[PDB]
Amino acid sequence: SSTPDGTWVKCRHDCFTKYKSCQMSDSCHDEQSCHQCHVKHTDCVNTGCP
Repeated sequence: SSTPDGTWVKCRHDCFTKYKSCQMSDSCHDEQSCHQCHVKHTDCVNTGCP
């Protein structure tokens, strides 16, 4: 029972904004296409903050 980190989460948020930005992109036309944004976030997070 402890917090994960504080800077590592900044990555989650960093890629999150990039993800939200992806959802704001017109690439979010399909659910899968928007899912890719989430998946990119997942990979972004996996790489930026595994």
